[PDB]
Amino acid sequence: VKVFDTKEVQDLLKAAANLNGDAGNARFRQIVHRLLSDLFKAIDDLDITPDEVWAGVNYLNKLGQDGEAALLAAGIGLEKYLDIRMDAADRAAGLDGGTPRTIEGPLYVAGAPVRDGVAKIDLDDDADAGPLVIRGTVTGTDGKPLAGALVECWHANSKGFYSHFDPTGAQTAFNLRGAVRTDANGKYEFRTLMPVGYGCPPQGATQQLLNGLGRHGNRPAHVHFFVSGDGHRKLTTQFNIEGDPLIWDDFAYATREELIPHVVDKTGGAALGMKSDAYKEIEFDIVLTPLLDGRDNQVVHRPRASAD
Amino acid sequence: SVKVFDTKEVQDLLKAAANLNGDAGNARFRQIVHRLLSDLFKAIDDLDITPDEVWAGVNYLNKLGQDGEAALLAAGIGLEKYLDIRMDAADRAAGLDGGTPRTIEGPLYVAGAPVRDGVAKIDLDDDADAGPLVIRGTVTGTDGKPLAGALVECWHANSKGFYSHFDPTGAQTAFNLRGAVRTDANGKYEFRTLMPVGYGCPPQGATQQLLNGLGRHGNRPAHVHFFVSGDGHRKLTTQFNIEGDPLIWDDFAYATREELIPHVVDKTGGAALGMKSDAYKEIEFDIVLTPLLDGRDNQVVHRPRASADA
Ligand SMILES: [Ca+2]
Ligand SMILES: [Ca+2]
Ligand SMILES: [Ca+2]
Ligand SMILES: [Ca+2]
Ligand SMILES: [Ca+2]
Ligand SMILES: [Ca+2]
Ligand SMILES: [Ca+2]
Ligand SMILES: [Fe+3]
Ligand SMILES: [Fe+3]
Repeated sequence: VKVFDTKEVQDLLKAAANLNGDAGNARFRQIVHRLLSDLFKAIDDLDITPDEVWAGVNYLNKLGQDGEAALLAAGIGLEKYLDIRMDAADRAAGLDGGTPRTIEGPLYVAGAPVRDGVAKIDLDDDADAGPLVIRGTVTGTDGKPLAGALVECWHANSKGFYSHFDPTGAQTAFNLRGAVRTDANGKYEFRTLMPVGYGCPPQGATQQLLNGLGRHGNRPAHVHFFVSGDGHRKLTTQFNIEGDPLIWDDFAYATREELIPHVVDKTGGAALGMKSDAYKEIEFDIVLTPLLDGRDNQVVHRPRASAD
Repeated sequence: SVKVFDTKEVQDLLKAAANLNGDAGNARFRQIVHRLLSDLFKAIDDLDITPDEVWAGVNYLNKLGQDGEAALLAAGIGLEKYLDIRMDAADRAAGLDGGTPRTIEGPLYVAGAPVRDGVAKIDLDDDADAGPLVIRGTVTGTDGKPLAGALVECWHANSKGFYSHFDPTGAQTAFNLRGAVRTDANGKYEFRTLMPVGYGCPPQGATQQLLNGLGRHGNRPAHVHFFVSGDGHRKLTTQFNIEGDPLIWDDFAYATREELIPHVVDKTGGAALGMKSDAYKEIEFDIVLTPLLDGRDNQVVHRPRASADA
C-alpha cells in the first residue's frame, strides 16, 4: 500500500513535530518534521515492514549503548559529507591555497599540555612502533610564517589504539597526543612513534552495520591535526602514512592526495631523545586560511572528550 | 548556502557507503541504507543543516541508546502509529479489516507470564490507591463463532503509572499486572486486577528531551494492553482506554481509537470474587479475530521484547 500522501499521515506528521504549536524552537521543529516525513515516505516507498523498522529501532539502542553514533557518522560518509559542503562553500568564495581539510574523527581529547616549539608525545613504551619525527612550518596563504600558532596532533599506537580509548588497558593520559606553539619561524615538531591503522570495535554497532553491508571497518595509518592561529581559521586536517595498503580504501573516506607526505629515513635519533639512532621523519607543512572580517565560518563545536 | 547533493562526488560517496557496487550481499539492506542516507544528505543540503547541528543530532542518538529509549521515541514521534496506519491500509485492500481494531503494542511487553484457564487474577502486589477492576469478554472469529482455547494476554500499569519489570522506584513482583488466559469452551476470558493510571516518559530521558524541544508533553492516558491469538487466526495487538481520562484524545503516542473506549460499569459483590472492596468496576471487552489468509499471519510483528521467570 501507499499511504504517505493521505491526510491522516500528513496530520500525524504535523502533530508529531508540533508544527501548529505555541511559539517555540521553529528550527528544531522544521528539522524534525523533515526527517520524520522523509522516514515515513521511505518506509512507504520501499515497503519497509514493521519487523525491519523494529530491527532499526533496536540498532539505534545498541548504537548509543556502544557510544558509537559518531563512529557510524564517519563510517557511512556523513562526516566526509560535511567536509564536502564546507569545501564547496570555500570554493564558491574563491579560496584556494590552504592545506585541505579532512575529517576530525571521534577521538580528539581536549586538554593536552602545550609546549614551545617541540613536544615529545610518546609517554608509553611500544616495542612494535618505531620512532617518528613529525615537523613542519605553518604559514598563511600569503606565504608568511605564523609564529605562536597552535599545532595539535593525536594518533594511534602500534595496536591501533588511542589514549583514552584503549580497551586493553588505560594508557598514560595524553599518550600520543600533543600541542606545540610554533616558533618565530613558524616551526613545530613532534617526537613520537609511528602509528598503525585500526578497525572498528568488532562487536560494536558500527561494525555490525558494516558487516551487513559487506564492508570493512578499517582505516589506514594517519595522524590527526588541529591547527590555529591569530588572524586565521581553525584547520582540521590529517596526513596519511604513505604506502599503507588501505590508504585509498579508508572506511571513513578521509584520504586526500595532498595529505600524503614522503617518509624519510634518518640517523642521529639518540641526540633527539629517540629510542634508536635510526628513525623516520615526515615534513608536513601547513597553510592556514585567513579569517573573513574577523570571523571563522567553519569551526565546529561538537562533544569531545577531555582529561587532566 | 551551497547545494552539493546532486553532484557526482556526493552520489559516488553514497554508493560507496551503502556498498551498492559491492560483491553479492544483502541487497535489501543495502537498498534501505542507501535510501535513508541519501534522504539524510539531501535534507542536510536543503535545510543547510550545519555541522554543529549534525553533531548535536549524533550526540542525541548516543543518549537515546544509552537510555534504552529508541522504542519509546518511536512511539512518541508517531512512527509506531504509522506502522499501524500501513497495516490497516493493507487489511482494507485485502478484506482483512473485519476484526477488532489494532493499536500500538508499546515497548513494555514481557514474555513468560503465567497462563490460567478462563479466569486470572493478575494483581500480585497491593496498591492502595488503585480500585478493583474486572475485565472480561468473549473471543469470536469474524463469523461470530466462539474461539475456545484462544490466548488472551494483557499488561498494564499500577496507580503510579509503572509496569512490572520497568518500575524505577523499586522492583514489583514478577508479572504484577501481567497475565494470560486460555478462553473457555465458549470463548470467555476474565481478568481480575486493579485500575491502571496513565504515565509519562522518564523526565531526564532522551524521548522527553526531544519532546521538550518540540514543546510537546510525553504523557499517555490510562489503558490496558492486549495480545490475542488462536489457532487458525491472526494475532491481534490492541488496547483499550479508560473512559473519562483527560488525556484520552491527547496521547503522546497517538494510540487512542474510538472503537476501543469501552463502557465502565459500577458493580458490587467484589469480596465474593476475591477483590478488596465490595464496589468494583467491570469493563467488557469482546474480541473478534480474523482467520488466517492462506495459512499465514502476514501482520504479526517480531521485535525485541523483555522476558522473565515467574
Ligand atoms: Ca589564491
Ligand atoms: Ca615514558
Ligand atoms: Ca598497555
Ligand atoms: Ca525526497
Ligand atoms: Ca494483594
Ligand atoms: Ca506550552
Ligand atoms: Ca486468590
Ligand atoms: Fe584516527
Ligand atoms: Fe502502556
